[PDB]
Amino acid sequence: KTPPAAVLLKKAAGIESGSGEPNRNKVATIKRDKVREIAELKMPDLNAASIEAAMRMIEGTARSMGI
RNA sequence: GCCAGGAUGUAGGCUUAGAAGCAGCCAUCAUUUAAAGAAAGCGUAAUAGCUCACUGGU
Ligand SMILES: [Mg+2]
Ligand SMILES: [Mg+2]
Ligand SMILES: [Os+3]
Ligand SMILES: [Os+3]
Repeated sequence: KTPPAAVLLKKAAGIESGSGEPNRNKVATIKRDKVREIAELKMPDLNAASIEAAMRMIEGTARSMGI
């Protein structure tokens, strides 16, 4: 595996922790720039077809932690 | 009924000595799918294992 979506997103987002997500979003960050990048690096471990799918998943982990 | 799948990010986040689907608090997305819950029970110290939901076959 490579750094989990969580840590990748943490380091990306620029934080050391997650949240209570729906309520207190922990930070914002640029998708088409950043979420895509992570989607790229995480690809060897993603069962995704297109990068666009690879993304949907990453963005999906960002929600669970609120970003 | 019986046979076989029940999966990937991922041990979701947080918290917690541990907290991994299954103490508790937030959520509960998305992927690849014929289908397959951020899991409905049992199980574990935590893991693992087992079932269940859904799908195929007969
Ligand atoms: Mg299981
Ligand atoms: Mg899963
Ligand atoms: Os089995
Ligand atoms: Os689905």
